[PDB]
Amino acid sequence: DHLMLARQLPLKSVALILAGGRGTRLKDLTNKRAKPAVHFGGKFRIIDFALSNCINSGIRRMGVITQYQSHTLVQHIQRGWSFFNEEMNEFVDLLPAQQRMGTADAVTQNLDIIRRYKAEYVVILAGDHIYKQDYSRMLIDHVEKGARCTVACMPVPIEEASAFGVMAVDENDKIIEFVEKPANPPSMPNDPSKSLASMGIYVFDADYLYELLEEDDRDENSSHDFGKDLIPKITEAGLAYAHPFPLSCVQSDPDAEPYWRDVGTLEAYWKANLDLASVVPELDMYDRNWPIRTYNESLPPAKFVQDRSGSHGMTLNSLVSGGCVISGSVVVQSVLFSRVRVNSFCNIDSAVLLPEVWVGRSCRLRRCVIDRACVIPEGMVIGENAEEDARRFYRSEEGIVLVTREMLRKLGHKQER
Amino acid sequence: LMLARQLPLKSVALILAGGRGTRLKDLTNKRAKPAVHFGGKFRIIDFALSNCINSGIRRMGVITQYQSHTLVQHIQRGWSFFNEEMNEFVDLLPATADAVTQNLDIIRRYKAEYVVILAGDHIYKQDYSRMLIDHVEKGARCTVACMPVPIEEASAFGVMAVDENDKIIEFVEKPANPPSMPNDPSKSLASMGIYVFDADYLYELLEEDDRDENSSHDFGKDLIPKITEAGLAYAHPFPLSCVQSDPDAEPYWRDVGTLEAYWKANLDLASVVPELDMYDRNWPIRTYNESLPPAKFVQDRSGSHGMTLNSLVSGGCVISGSVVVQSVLFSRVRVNSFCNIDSAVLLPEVWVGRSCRLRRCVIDRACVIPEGMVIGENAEEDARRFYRSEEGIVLVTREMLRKLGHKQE
Amino acid sequence: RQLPLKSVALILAGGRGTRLKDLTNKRAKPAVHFGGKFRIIDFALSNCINSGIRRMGVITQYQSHTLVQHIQRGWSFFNEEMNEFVDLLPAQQRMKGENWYRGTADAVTQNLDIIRRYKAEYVVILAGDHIYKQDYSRMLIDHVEKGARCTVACMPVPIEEASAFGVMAVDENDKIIEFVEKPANPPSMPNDPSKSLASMGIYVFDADYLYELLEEDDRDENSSHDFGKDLIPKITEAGLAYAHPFPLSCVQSDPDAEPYWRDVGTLEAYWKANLDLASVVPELDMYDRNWPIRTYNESLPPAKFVQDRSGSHGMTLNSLVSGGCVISGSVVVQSVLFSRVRVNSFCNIDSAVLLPEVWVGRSCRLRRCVIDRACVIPEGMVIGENAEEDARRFYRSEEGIVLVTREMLRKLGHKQER
Amino acid sequence: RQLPLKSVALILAGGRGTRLKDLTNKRAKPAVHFGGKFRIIDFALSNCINSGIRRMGVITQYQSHTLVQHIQRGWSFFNEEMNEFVDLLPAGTADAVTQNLDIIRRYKAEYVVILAGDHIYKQDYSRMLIDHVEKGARCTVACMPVPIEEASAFGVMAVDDKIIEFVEKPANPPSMPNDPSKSLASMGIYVFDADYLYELLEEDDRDEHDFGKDLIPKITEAGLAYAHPFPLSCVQSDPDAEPYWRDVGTLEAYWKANLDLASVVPELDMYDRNWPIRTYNESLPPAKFVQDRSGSHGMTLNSLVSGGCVISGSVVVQSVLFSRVRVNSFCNIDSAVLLPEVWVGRSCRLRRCVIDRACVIPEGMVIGENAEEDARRFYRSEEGIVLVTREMLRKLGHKQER
Ligand SMILES: O=P(O)(O)OC[C@H]1O[C@](O)(COP(=O)(O)O)[C@@H](O)[C@@H]1O
Repeated sequence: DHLMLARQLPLKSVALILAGGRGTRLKDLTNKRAKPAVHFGGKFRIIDFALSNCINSGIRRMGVITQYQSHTLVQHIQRGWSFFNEEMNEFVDLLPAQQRMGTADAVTQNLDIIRRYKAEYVVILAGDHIYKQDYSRMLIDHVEKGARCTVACMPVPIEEASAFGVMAVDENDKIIEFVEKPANPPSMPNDPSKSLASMGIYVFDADYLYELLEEDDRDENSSHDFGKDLIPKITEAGLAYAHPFPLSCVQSDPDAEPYWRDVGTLEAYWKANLDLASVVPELDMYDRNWPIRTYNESLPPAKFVQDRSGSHGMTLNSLVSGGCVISGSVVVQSVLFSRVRVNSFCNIDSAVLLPEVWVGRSCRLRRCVIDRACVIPEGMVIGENAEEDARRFYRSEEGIVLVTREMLRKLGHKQER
Repeated sequence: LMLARQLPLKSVALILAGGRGTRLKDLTNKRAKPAVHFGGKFRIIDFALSNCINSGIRRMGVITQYQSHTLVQHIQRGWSFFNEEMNEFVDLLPATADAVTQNLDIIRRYKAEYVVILAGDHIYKQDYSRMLIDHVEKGARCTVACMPVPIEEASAFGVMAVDENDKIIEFVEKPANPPSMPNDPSKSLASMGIYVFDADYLYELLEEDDRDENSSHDFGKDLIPKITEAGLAYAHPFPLSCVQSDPDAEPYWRDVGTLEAYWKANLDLASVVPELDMYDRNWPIRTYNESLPPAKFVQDRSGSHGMTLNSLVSGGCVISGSVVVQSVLFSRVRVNSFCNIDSAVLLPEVWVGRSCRLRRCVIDRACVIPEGMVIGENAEEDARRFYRSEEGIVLVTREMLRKLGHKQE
Repeated sequence: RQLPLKSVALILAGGRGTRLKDLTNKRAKPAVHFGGKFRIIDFALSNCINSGIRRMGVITQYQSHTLVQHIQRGWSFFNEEMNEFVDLLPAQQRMKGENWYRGTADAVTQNLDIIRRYKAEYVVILAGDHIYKQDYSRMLIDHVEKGARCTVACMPVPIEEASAFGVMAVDENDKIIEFVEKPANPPSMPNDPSKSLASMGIYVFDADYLYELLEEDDRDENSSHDFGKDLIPKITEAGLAYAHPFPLSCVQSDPDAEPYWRDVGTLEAYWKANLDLASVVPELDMYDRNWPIRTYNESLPPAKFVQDRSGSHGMTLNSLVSGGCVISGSVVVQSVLFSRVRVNSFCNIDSAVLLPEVWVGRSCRLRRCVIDRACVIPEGMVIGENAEEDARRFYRSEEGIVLVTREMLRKLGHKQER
Repeated sequence: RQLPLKSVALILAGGRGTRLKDLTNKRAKPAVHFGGKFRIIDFALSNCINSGIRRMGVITQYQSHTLVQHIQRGWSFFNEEMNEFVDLLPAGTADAVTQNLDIIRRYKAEYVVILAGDHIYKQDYSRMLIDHVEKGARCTVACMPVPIEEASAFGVMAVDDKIIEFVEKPANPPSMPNDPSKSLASMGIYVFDADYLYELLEEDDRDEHDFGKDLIPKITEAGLAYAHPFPLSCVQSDPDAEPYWRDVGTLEAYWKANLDLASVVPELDMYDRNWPIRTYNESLPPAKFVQDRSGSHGMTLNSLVSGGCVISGSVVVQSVLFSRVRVNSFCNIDSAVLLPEVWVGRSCRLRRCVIDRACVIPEGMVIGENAEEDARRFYRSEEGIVLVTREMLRKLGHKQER
């Protein structure tokens, strides 16, 4: 009755989505947004993936914990994720938390409300990552292994493993050693090029988690963080187990590598968006069997019109969302979000244009990210002069330019934000 | 303006959505005409419904008799967002005047003071609240929206002649020899199939019509002449309530009766300055919004780019290079490499094989065009394989292609 | 989990309910009011939701306006992009003869093109005119484990009532050996002569197998195109049909109790099933938060109890009073009052079912009756005390249960204008 | 009609409701239960819907979870593509609006309607909008005569229908010139020209912050403020009656307003289909009345019994029972307000009291008969109204879990 254990498991589970992430490494992109509220994929926000994974996994009871610049995130939840009939034991609960002087503390603050859920299993999720996963499969593995805490894990390049918690496991996926964000990451025994990293995705026995949080709240030596404090304590007790991500990762092509993006840097964010514009994207957004939902506005179809000279337009490996109006121009390796306006004689290459961007005539944009509702003045060139770009806007080490409404205003260009 | 707001609140809109739309040929064989796709992501009935919402009339009765499911499903998915305790609803009333008479018990329980009769198979923007005001101020029992139409096309409408101040003196339904307006012999004053009724008066009229005698049970053929003869019918000029961004332009209203007119009306939205404004936030048209992916443009098999000239590309589409000119592509349309698409309307889920050329045509839903097919260049070959109109517009359907040998599985 | 996800529920909601007399004159039986605030179809639909089956096709035929409107109001909250929906599937009355009506299977066959596009692996066939709680996910598991092509939910019923159902006989392996539809002399169970093993009209099908079966049945000129009369015997003869004991999946708080299932076939049974909820210990538990029954919820005011005209109290004994009701004193005993029921002063209401919006005039006495929706009872009327007078004015069942409708009251000269 | 379409309603729902004592412990005042199945904020929200204003911004600041949850479950049915929404805007009263000025500007509204979310009343805001435009005012303030002995709690004004003088919460309230027994009071309901309000808030933010204490006097001095008599827009079935408006400030007033709905002719009409009040509607079972342990019937006199309730015989008089309230056998309940999920043990007597949500009253407890004993165990107001809370009962040794 693995199908019975399957169904009965999400029904006794509650998902807690940590959506307080500041996303500091994203620079001005998160100055007035929480990282889970960051735009992605032309019409989505990052938090939509964790929420959609819960729905598709059979977990219809969700608690979204927020802490940093929460308005746009709350509004998004209100407009796209408030379709539930709570009498049927399904809901998306907004659980605000206050900054106190870690991730476990935000859950501890809302512990009274979470206890009233009367859940047997608690699924802890990071709401600022992009991935597809069937949490019901992880729940089964958690129960079959008899674990008190199950941590989703995945091999990552060792040069990037210092940003994660790194672990070493048993013959029966039991965690033996755990270190949080090591400067010198231990490598996997079968492969020195990779480290076994924690994905920030946990399954907990509910009663055990409550006791653990109560003890952690009373501990004066703790930073009240899941990775830095709780997971090592559970590992030392021998009650923590690991869950290989390929067991539950949802992907159309089974021969491909498991998709998971933390979207930590501006370059990684720019890279992840343009992946969807490529011929064969690593992330499949056309899968009807694991759909990602979001707030769907009644935008008009993407409109392509002749330029002022009556000439046509060209498009190469690009995404154009609804409500856009493009006058001829050249759009290459770019992702245009909703209601983006591109005027005549423009050249847009390897660019990410967030919703409501207005691009003036005769502009050239290369290897850049244009923030929401930016009004680009006629003739502006971006991505061709490294020194001039760094003066006017933010320019990353890799050469990716970020443009913001405040930046354009300081330059004297009028803008309606 | 106080009269304005309190007027739609005491009003109920009845939308006749049983239209067969036979003049659209195979396009309406498996759909009712109000369920016909339009504008890349809409159905025709969305305009009448949106006009009601934007006019303050939130109580609607949609009468459906023909090709019900796809229309009913559309209402379910996109027009079932109401809280009926707040006196707002869209009521599915399975069953022109007879269709209203059949549901007279349910309609009476609405307890409406005014009844707005609408045709659900026309494309237009109108503020019904303005027509309601004109109906009350004129003291009329029945008010008929009217508009001048070319006299050579007036035989398809109910033609009227008005008194000094917009009364109804003479009315004839679909005359073979249409009377010309006295102020202009070039155009006849035509009825738009849009009526405002005093509710109690309409109920009595329908009761009488049911009991006698040899009537066609039709609004235009039977009811309107009877009201005109009684002297209780008045006319409402459409420009008084027509909603349009440019006030200097002509009033927009399309009955979408023939394949050519349907093909023409869709491509208007792809032009630089469309006659129909679908970007007006002050009079929005709502519909069922799926979570389609952004329109995707990819290089063709040869790594070459694609070209687009005055075209609409809906969500979920994937276009590999190719040339798209003066065309409207509906949802989930797949266009493969080396294609040339010109002045074409491609309904949802159309799959266009490689190296195809489509010109001046309408491709029906989910058609699988085989590799290399050419349409719109050989008149005799087009007429053999598919339907070809007198004006040269080609309609392609999955059954036509199946009889042609290439399967659509 | 993966089992309900690959399933689609088809709810047959075209039931005439002729044995309910005027109660189904202007509505289909699945649209019949029940429990003070519900309609009968709400149970099958809620069972689907609670079982994890969020893809539903409601097949409607007879008097469907109020049923469709109910679906529109209370069961149109789905995000279809997430593979969840309640689909309205109208079906037309077709006849295989001069007086030969096509049956339940034909209604599904008519919508076979739409149902195929669901791309379901399993099809759950449900009757939308019965009142019960069942976890279909458990039945799906039993269907797969038994390797069956068709699984039929079954339950022992009193043999004197078994002529209304299909009656079966099974293996120790649980395969159906014999099946007879609506026998006038129902075969008794081997372990018990007082009971017959009855079919509950609830089936689980392998989707591809069902499609083939319906295609063949559509081309068969000797078939009445009915699940019970035609398909089930054919599957039984082929040896591909198995039985599912209802207690395996029946949802009930008290495990020591008997499985609850009511077909609500007659006026007396309908009256009886409603009053059960008013008793001290109802057989049907409507207070279970773990298997809730949802319906169209209107923002009714709380039930209002006011003094009568003489300023006296009101008295209530084992009764249900729904929202929007206003009761002026009076005595209400063993009764169920639906939404917006108005009971005026000096009334005595005993063992009565009052459907929504009923207006009871002053000094009325109602006993052992069912009052249809929006009836306006005139001042001083007495019902349920004079058998012959009751039968003259209204409908009176063999057991003495009276049914009152607005049309009956109008023929008597009592205005119903509201 | 075109006036509400260019309008956006901002509902101030941060009220702490201090004068309600433990009733607002762990609750915002707009989230306080009322009418058996409603919360106080439902009236302002329903008024907006029925007035044609379908764009609403709810500003919340104090103990906001239960209020936010209520908005999520009962007021999240909007299709925002059609320019209709209820937005949660976490944040003096003017500062809360100023903090969210960026989001509010993006609404692109022409008129802003400012509402207090902790009052109970029925009003057609569209009529006030018309009066605002016809008078050519920049700010319109809804006003109503109140008894002068209670006028110190309101902003008091005088008018020529243009503002003249204003004073926020005066200890010595000026009486109306035509009648010394009353004072013309502000109802905390304003209509603003949107662009003008934004400029005013910008200036106020830079001035080294309550609508009544700061902004309204400044607008009055400028001569740009006008008054709107409440009877012009108040919605009421009986036109001969007095305009209904309750601030529900004290425990006694809260207890009084609830019991009004239980009377034979309530001052507040909740049966008007033309101006309905919506709320979160759970699929509760019908109110259940069963025989008591002795097989005896139950008695009810002028009382409201909400869904999910189960009453075992007992006598319920002049009381309002909220959802899922259990009353066991042999109980006597008189002039009492029982909030949701209250469990009343057998043989209890409750009189002139308010029982907070989910209280578990132990068998035999008597409340409302001994003043000194009531004041020792619970809170007792000056008028003799008793408030019972789960914490109070647990301090006395009576277990509440459940
Ligand atoms: O009786 P029905 O078929 O349910 O319909 C309601 C009928 O009763 C009426 O109230 C008429 O009743 P009376 O004229 O006898 O008072 C109308 O609403 C309508 O004709």
